Amino acid sequence: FSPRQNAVLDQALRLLVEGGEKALTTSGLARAANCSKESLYKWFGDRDGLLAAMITFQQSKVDRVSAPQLADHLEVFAHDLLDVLAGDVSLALNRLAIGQASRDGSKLGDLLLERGRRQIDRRARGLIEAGRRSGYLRFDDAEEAYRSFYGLIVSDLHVRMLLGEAPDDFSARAKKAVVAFLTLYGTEKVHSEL
Amino acid sequence: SPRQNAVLDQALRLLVEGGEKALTTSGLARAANCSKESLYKWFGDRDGLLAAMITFQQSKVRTFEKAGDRVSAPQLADHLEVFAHDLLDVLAGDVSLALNRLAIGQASRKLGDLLLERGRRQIDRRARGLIEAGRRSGYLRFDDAEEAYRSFYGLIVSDLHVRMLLGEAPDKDFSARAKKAVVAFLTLYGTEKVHSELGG
Repeated sequence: FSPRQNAVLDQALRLLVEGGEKALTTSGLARAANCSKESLYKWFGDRDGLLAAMITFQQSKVDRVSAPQLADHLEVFAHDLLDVLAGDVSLALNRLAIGQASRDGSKLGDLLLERGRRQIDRRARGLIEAGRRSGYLRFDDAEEAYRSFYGLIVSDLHVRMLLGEAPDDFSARAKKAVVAFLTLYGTEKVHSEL
Repeated sequence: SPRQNAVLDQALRLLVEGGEKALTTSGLARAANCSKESLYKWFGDRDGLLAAMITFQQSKVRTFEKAGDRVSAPQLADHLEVFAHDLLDVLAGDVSLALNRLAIGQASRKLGDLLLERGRRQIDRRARGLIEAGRRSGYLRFDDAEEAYRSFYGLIVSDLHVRMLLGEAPDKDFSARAKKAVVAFLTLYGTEKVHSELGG
């Protein structure tokens, strides 16, 4: 997107964080962003295209290592992840998609399951593969290793925050999760080097 | 009460089927054959109705078995797998998902605290009971018991509860997931005794 297209998506996000779903309309967006209803329609298409673009916009903001670098990158990842999940945009997008879901989900729900954490997940994959390549980590399947790491870092905190609980010291948490993750997937080489 | 329960069953039903949107004072008047002003003297207001739905459901949940003072290593391992699978199954329940969805949509400016404070108490007491039994028996070591449960929970569930809440149907492999989460949990907190005993 352009810097101006970017400005508009930022308005759309802000509308949703501030005034919920009621506020997120084409007209409210046209008014908030001082953009013709008409340009919104050609830039993003329908309501679904806008929601999609909003999610990719919010994505925009997201070889070999030593053992200390690995541990440290992994800790930075976990801290950044928690910061994202605790953030008001992420909480608002997920609350909207979840709040409106039935047994059958919702369209916004589809979009977040598809693209809502793409750049985070890619960063995790990259880091975990480098760790494996450098002989520091051993696992049969990178998806499974990442599933474990995510669970260790987050546990039930995302749901709890979605329900209105004020977050947990993310730095301490990121530390603890990386120690557990290296116990499960860490190689003799990573432990003897650290 | 007899009538109040039948009504709340309709409200739970509407919620699973159409989400928060479908749970309207008139929708529920239609579904359960009651008055809209009858709904008022039963449950106070809209916000009180939502709470009675949450506490009505919380009433019908599976009561878990008091974890025995002491266990063998195979008993411990077995109990922990059954627990993990029970957890997944409770999270994947249609009513539980629908109530969580409802409470999540409200949370962005009291319903959340009800699930937060009371929603998982029986599950949580089960897990701590088990983890305590494992510790007592010399099979688990940890600095902090709640942190051990924290790790176990994240290992069993990872992001699956959030995905399901968003509308993703679960994979039908809870059994395999529970086994995997128990292997990981025992690596983290298992003592030499638990491993050499499970190793016959």
